[PDB]
Amino acid sequence: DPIMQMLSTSISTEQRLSEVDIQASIAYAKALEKAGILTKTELEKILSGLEKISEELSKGVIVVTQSDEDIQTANERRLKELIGDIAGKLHTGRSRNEQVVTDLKLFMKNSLSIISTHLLQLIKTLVERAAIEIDVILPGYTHLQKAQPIRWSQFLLSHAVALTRDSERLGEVKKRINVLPLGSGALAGNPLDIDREMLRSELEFASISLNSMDAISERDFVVEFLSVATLLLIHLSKMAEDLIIYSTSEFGFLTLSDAFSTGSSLMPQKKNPDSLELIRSKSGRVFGRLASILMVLKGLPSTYNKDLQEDKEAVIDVVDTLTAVLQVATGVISTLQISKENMEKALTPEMLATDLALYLVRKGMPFRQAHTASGKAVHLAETKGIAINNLTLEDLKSISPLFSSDVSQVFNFVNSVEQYTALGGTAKSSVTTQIEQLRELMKKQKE
Amino acid sequence: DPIMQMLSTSISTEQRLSEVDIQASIAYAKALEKAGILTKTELEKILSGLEKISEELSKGVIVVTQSDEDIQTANERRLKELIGDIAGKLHTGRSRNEQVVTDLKLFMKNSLSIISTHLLQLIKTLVERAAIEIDVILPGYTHLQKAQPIRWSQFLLSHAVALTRDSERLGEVKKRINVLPLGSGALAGNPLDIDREMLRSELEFASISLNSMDAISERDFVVEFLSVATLLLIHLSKMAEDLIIYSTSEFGFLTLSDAFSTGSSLMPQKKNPDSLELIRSKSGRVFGRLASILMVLKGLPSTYNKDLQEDKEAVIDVVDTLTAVLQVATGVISTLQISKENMEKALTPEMLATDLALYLVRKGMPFRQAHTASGKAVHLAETKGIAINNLTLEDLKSISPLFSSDVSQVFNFVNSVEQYTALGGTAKSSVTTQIEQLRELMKKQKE
Amino acid sequence: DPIMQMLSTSISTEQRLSEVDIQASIAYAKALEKAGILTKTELEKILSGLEKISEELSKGVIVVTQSDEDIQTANERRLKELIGDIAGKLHTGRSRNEQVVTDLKLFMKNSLSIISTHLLQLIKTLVERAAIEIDVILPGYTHLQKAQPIRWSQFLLSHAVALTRDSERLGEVKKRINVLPLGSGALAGNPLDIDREMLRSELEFASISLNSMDAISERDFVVEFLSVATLLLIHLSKMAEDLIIYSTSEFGFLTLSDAFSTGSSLMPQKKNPDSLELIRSKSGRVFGRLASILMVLKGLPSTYNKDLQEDKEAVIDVVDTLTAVLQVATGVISTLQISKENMEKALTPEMLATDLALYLVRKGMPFRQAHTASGKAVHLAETKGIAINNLTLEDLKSISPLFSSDVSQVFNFVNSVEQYTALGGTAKSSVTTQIEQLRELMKKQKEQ
Amino acid sequence: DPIMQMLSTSISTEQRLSEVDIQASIAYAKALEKAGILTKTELEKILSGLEKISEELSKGVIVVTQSDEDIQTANERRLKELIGDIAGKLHTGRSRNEQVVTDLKLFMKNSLSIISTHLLQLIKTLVERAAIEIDVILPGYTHLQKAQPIRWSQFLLSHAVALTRDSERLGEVKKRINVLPLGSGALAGNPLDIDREMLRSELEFASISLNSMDAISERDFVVEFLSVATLLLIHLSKMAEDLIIYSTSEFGFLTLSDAFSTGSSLMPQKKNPDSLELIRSKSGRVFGRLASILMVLKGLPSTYNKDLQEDKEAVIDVVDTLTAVLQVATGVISTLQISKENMEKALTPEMLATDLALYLVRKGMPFRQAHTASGKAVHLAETKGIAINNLTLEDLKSISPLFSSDVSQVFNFVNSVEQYTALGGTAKSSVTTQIEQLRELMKKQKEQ
Repeated sequence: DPIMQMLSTSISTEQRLSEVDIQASIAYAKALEKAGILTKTELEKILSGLEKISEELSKGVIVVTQSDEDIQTANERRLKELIGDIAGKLHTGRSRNEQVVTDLKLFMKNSLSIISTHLLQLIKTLVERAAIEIDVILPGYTHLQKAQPIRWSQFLLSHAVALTRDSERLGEVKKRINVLPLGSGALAGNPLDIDREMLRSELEFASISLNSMDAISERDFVVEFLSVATLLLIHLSKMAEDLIIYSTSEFGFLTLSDAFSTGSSLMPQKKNPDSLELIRSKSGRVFGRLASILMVLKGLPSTYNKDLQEDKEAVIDVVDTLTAVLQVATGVISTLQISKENMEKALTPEMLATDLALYLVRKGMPFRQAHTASGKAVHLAETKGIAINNLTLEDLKSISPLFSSDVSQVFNFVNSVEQYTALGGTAKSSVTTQIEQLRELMKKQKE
Repeated sequence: DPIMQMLSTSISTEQRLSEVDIQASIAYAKALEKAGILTKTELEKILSGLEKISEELSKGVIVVTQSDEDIQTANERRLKELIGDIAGKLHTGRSRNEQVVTDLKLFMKNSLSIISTHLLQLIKTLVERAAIEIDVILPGYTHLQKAQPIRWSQFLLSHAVALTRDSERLGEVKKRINVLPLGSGALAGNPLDIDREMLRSELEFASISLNSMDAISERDFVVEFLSVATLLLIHLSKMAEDLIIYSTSEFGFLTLSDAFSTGSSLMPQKKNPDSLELIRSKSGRVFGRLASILMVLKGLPSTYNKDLQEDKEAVIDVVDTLTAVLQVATGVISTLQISKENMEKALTPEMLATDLALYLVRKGMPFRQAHTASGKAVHLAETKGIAINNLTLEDLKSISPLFSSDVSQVFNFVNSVEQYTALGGTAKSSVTTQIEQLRELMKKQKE
Repeated sequence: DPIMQMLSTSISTEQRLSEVDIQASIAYAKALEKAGILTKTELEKILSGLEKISEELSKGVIVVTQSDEDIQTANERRLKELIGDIAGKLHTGRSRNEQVVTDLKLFMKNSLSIISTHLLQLIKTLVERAAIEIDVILPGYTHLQKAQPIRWSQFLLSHAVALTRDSERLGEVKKRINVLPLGSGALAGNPLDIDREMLRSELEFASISLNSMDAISERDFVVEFLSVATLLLIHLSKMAEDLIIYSTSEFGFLTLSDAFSTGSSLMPQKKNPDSLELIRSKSGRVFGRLASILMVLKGLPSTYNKDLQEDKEAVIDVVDTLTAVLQVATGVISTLQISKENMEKALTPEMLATDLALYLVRKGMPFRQAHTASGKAVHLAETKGIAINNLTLEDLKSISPLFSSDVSQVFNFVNSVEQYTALGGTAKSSVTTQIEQLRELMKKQKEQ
Repeated sequence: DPIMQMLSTSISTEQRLSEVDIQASIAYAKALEKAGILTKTELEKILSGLEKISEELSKGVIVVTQSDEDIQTANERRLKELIGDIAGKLHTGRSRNEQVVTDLKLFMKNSLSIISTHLLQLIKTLVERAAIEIDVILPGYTHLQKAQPIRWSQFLLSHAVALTRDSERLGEVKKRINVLPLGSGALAGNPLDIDREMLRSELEFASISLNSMDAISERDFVVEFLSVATLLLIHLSKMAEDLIIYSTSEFGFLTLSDAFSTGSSLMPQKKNPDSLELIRSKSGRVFGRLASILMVLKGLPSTYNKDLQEDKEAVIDVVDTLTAVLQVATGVISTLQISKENMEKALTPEMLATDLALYLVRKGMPFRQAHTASGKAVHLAETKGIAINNLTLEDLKSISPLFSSDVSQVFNFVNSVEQYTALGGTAKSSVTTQIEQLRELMKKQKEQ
């Protein structure tokens, strides 16, 4: 019934695992010869047959068909077509339950290396641009209200730091994914005394699963991957929100390149930050995959259950999504143009009310009291229709006699950001230190 | 308006952070003296005042009130009540934006140590019981259908292995949580050249945040904790499903102790596995917290936003949930009674059809062909109204002449499980190895 | 910027909306000529080409390519290849923002109609089977422990009742999806005084959208469908759990047919309930889609934002999933075979302990004490090897002097079940009434 | 096993259901006497005590303690302390499985009624304000880029329209919650021929549950409420996003009142839109609750399972959250002040580029080419320092000979807006019509 089969994994999804499945079968065939189930004469026929399939796949031949239950079944059918009955010995002691997780892990191993590379390039793009644009200052925000002046590079580095934690989380997930489950059989293990150390070595896993029942029932590797990817997308969704708002004509801080923007087929004046919006939307898309698999696993009994097959489509979609989003984000950041003129112009006096308060603190006034006075000063300006940096010393002294002609030094945005030299701050020396820390972090991640 | 204030964090939630907030303020006051904002005379008054509050909290005095915005505000108000205006200097350069994440991290640091301890006791309980009940064999399942015989200890260890990965994930989350954000100010950093190394040391964090904007905008530590906790609960929900099914009169494999079960106020014969059901239900509860915070963070602009305050209730609920569930799970596993008689009795012949097939494989028949023959044998039994272990050699030979009197050795459940000696399998030697690996793993985790 | 396009929807997803897009464009064309933007002659040409594209689509021809942003641009580009510059007039006053919601809504109208047909068929299957096997009695469970005897038919009907509510919810969502958004333009509306009542009538919508900004910025209709589908699958995940457990050899109440079961390429004795498992798993799958659109929508500012383009794939996936799951469930319920023998055998005496306490309540003893007495009767039985069923009158007398020889009448399962005549109970008459109410309820839901 | 009880619901949550539990017990008592389980005299006593417990509850007295499993057991235990063993008769044929769904439903009936009142008040606030400021025009956005001019009132109404659908959905959910489950017993129903029509009538439900197994095993009514609430909060998260951005100094369109704003204890110049942010954040909070119950329900077998007890805290949290969020939003919309000046100033010429292309379409030029011409006009303007608004006729002539001096008429924002008269558009007459439709729609929703 084409219907019930419509509910199982699709053709394109199964095809994506075709090569790793063949790689897994080659390792298994070799261990079977060592275990005495295959003679060297038979092993050779099987390897040659499997290489035959590997060759066809590289030629774009699609092996799996709607007739085949899955790639495992498709490759076994194809082998039998190429070499006859000997192909059936390869099935000895092997379960789809271990092949499915082995193939998925091999695929993830390969996919994460590629994702990792693109993520580091994204981080690097942010870091290198922060180095170059280090002298630029614009408003920093809390509640989307102007808070205090900060360096544009501090802003870029904020996102690089968050992405760097994501890179670290990816690495940790990779270690647990890098554990080989082949040899777990259907749930009880392998009964031929197969050499799992041999399979681990040939398939390049770091170690082998400890318990056969767990190895076949769990999808922790999937959840964990989806979770890390979701938090990564959350970071990108916040950075996209930032750039989309900064791209408004109202803010005017920057403009994306033509490559990462599109116009409107109706409104001739439009230039839209499509790339950013797309990236933001993927957070929901990836989160849905995490929610999906968590629910699929919840309350299922041991050990293997057919429900588990929902992992394949979720993993592949997220891999592809991530791989694309990352390059697009890299493209967006490296090619956007900032307006230093508008960023500078956005720097307004009120943002220095905190500095104005600290000024009084330096002269002995408790911050609580100084906070009040500074607000009173902002109020006084707001009342006479002027900026606080315009109030005369006299208007200031009427708030507090502690104000002196030196107060003028407060109304300077460079002086403002430069007071934040303590590690992590927006001062130039702190931004420089960050750039160095991230370069070393990225070096370590790459190692 | 009591209404808009109803939407902010509650009293009991703010109170849970009262002591770490005081601990954070003490560290800050000291750095402020070093930074020249406080004289030794003032620092002493402030520390004494804060100790005063620490004393009151230990006496069960609730400091925060609906009048107070949050614990930070409540403690600052209380300090002012105890020592006067000098209390206001403590606010110098400090933002609620850094205090909120600092206090939450301190709380999580403390909560994870306690959760970790209980999780290891749960793992240990599973491992120690597996050692003792190592000779017990029962049916292993896939699709909730009898698959192959496995050791009850293999089953217990399956869950211990999964919990052990959770323990490892907890450790990784703990390292990123153990990074101190105090000194990030509102978003630009601290402007007094505060000694962050000094704060890190006194508050016991492993390091300090790299970027002030990120330190105040991110809640990765929260998401990550909620995510790891969710996967942990998923594991427990599957183990609960297992035990609930095994607790049915139909399976009859085991019975929970009176302590972890309840009766019915209407049906006098009932004995319900309440504990298990409760644990299973917490997976949804904890998942909801993860979904909650992910959505709260999605698309928010830099840096701090009031939305972020939803993290506190979610973290606390999950901590408390986890802390309780773990002890209950430990209680359930250590006190339940298995029926070795019913487990043994559940071992039926059909489960050895795979072994029956392998038997033919050993005699030269390809598994594919042997699989068919074994099924034919099961079919032959099913047709004459008997068990395959009852078929006479003659009925067997009619399926395949390769069957010999030695086939009798196939119908033995101990022989069945003992063939799975390859690492990870259900054989006794493999189960023993697992017990040792987990004891070393638990030793490492505890270190 | 190819990869940027890798973030777009797939060619297959857009192809899925090809026919409704042509249909929507055909209506706008006629409304355009009426608005005087198109001569009666320019219309005939445009309309002529649209029918052509339609013929290509029906022949499997795929017009959308990797170069086309979406299906809308594909059709415009294709129509231009067919009639030249004149095809460009179709664009007057039209925006993709209104076309995507128009197209997706048309698609959901056609898909929901098909889903309803199958849903109602599933309910009927449960109802009819319930009528036939109405005499079968088996254990009822709470906490998966034997509670009180119920009729297999009560069981089948509880699921039919839940699914009937799903069907009711599906129709309510149908009404809101059936509002035309065409004419909202990019956000401000249409500046040609286009006749929306005409568009509505031709595209067969029940009414038109009240506000243009809302119409192209909202995806409530998507969220609702996904919510209703999710809850529907939750019901199915529960029914699947039930049948999967009842399918175990341990329970032995029923066995699925070979058509909805599958074997194991390793273990020759296996006969697995794949159909049920696949159904249960789609609950997570559909929930995942609901979760993504909710997140996509959250915190987005007005009006249209590119983020919204994620609705299509989620809606299509859930449509095909639900359509297939419903038919599979129908086949499962229809062809499964129950074991009246095992179901009857499962009826154990302790399940009548409540009735036993009630027996004492009728004799005057307070429920609390009666409950306690029944409790002791079952404990006295077990510790004695036998079941409360075989306990001698003396043994019962030992627990309470109220126990007379007429207590024997409590140990009858039909009687137990026949005790529940109050509406909704498991007594035969009540089950029969349910069957009639659901027959009527399905009748009422079809007539709309 | 204390900690086991730490997994139970909280004392506060159970206390929240105290009054409805007493109310439900009062109905069952009368139905019991009628069923002959209680003498007319035993009833008067039982009923007498129940009213007493009710008086304690109204005096803030907390009856549920840490020792009590839930509120139901608390009330029974309390009633027993008041009248002795006789209170035990109330238990006949009753199960906690039916009491929890009965109690929670009663609670939701009372809570939903209050939520509706506030929701409709929020919509009216948006509607009335829309009527008053109907002449205000400002930028309309897509991708957060200036699109086409719209009326501030069109904007306010788009949100009112979305919220009106939420209100419609809330009432549909109300109907399904309004079905009485009392009388389903533990799962099999009631064995005393209890009068359900009597219970229904007294507890004020619209009808009774059709199947006892379904009634105590389902939580659809919970899932629905949470779904509707979630979508409702999504609308609010979007409106909040809008107003938060419009509140920036960069946009300067409006400013919230001091009552819905808050300062910074560090930065003395801050004035933050806390109310809006708090509202946006509750979208995640409520969604989280929907997600948990869906997961709680998923794959659970029939009928009752202890897992279901998680519904209470989720339902209560969402009720209080929604009730407060709605009033806060009403105050926000009501007291915010807009800057007609800044909104008018924001109107920039390029936003009329569509109208400019349309101007050429009226003169015969094909939309595609007209679009291109308009595009060049705006690029020609920018690269020239001025806006398409100031371009000389010659400059326009340079782009297309079709540009005459009457093109000047395109550069008027009222005209731009007044172009959208087709239903749902931003023209004044259309906005006025919307105001009337919503007034009627709110009227129709109250009358039920």
